[PDB]
Amino acid sequence: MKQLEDKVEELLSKNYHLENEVARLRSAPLLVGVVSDILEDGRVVVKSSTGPKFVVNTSQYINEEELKPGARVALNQQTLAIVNVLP
Amino acid sequence: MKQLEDKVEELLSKNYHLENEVARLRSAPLLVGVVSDILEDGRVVVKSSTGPKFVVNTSQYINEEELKPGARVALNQQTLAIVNVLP
Amino acid sequence: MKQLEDKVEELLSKNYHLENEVARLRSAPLLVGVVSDILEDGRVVVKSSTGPKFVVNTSQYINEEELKPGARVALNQQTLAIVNVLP
Amino acid sequence: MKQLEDKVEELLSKNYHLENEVARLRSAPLLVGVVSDILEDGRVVVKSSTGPKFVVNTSQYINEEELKPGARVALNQQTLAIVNVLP
Amino acid sequence: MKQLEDKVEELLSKNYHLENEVARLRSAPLLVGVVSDILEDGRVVVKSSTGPKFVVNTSQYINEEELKPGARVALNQQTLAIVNVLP
Amino acid sequence: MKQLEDKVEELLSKNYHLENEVARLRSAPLLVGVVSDILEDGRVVVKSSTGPKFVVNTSQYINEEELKPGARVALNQQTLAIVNVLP
Repeated sequence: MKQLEDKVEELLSKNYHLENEVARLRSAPLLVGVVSDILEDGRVVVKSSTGPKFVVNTSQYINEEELKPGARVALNQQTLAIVNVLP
Repeated sequence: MKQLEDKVEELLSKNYHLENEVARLRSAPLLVGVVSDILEDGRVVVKSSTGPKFVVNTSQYINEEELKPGARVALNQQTLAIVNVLP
Repeated sequence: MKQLEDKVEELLSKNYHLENEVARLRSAPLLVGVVSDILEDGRVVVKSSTGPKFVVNTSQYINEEELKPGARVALNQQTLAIVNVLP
Repeated sequence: MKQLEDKVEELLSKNYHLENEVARLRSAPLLVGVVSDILEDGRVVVKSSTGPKFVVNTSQYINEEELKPGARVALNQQTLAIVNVLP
Repeated sequence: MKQLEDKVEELLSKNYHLENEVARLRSAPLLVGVVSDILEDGRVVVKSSTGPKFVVNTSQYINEEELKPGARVALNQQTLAIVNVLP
Repeated sequence: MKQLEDKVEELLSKNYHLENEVARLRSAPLLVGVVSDILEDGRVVVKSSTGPKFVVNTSQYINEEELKPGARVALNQQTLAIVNVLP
């Protein structure tokens, strides 16, 4: 009876850890690129590490100061919006 | 008690499904890549052998000790999550 | 008169939907390319930064004056239509 | 009352221009390539600007005289059929 | 006899559908490639002009005599099956 | 009456040959690659002729003796499992 309660307790735990592993493995990546140049309208041209250059939007939370040519950026994989500026 | 045994069956069933899901996510074929650098928040930049660079998540069962620049890694193909460090 | 006001509501609704459709089509992310040459019928050959060359349509709101060989352009990703000339 | 009629008139106009813009942005591109060689059966081998070489059909409206090696051609994007010979 | 004529209509119908299916599978556009080598079991290794190498099947109507290393071939795009040897 | 029976006979034949041609043209290819290195767990790292390196499974029927670096291998096109070792 306390045996069960224990099993319920470790099962809950194992299940929580497995869910977490699922969440981590399923989370979408971001795509790395380099800022090529900033446009008069606040859209940025990025060179994707996939090859092409794109005109993309930028996260409202990004300090636009940090967006300058040569800056390494991380892009949403579908919309290619700048999500982070990277070191 | 009948309730506990029921809860144990349920959680075991849940566990079973979670394990199968983690196994699929971790299963081959996996894309090979190379760790490029590690971010303060614990996400990793990897270069995939397909060419581009990504910011990715990692399995919680990786040995962080081996997880460093130049390390060869095995990536889930859909998300590019780091599933194993390789030699 | 009741008919006119109705017709205005209708046409305004239609206008609204058309504006949203044009905005999506013109919205980022856009692929960067370079005008290669201009055809007698007014279609343009562009080289996309993805590599290949295409014969494409153009937005009617482009300034034809800037639309010339070597001009950097912003392309709809699906159709490769020229949406903006860039500097 | 003449106010409405006017609004109906400019709305019709604006809506026509927007439709046109939609039509232009949605129209499919053609893919540029170069004629590599002509086959005994009237199928042409084309080098796509996307990289590979293909055996393709030609439009019935094309003067087959103009199809010779080195000729720049424009291809339907799905079937890769020669739609135009370009300057 | 009524049964025979019926069986002939049926088999002719079947034939018709089969012929159409073979024509689609053999129809342009076809990818160009180069035979790389021939395997004991009669499957062929081809290099596609898209880059990679494949082990593929072949049409039964190919002249085996022309089917040899360096031979230029025409590949079904979906399966990469050898549909024609080209000059 | 024997005329029909004959037509039924050749139709059956033609139909069998056409089916066969369909089967050959529809059969999936295998993708060529080169064994890069063998892993402690029996998963192999293969360099695909498509470019990237992958961690893949191997057919239970493959003599694992033959799997060594530089070995040319043929891969299932979806799972990238080693199906054959090639000369």
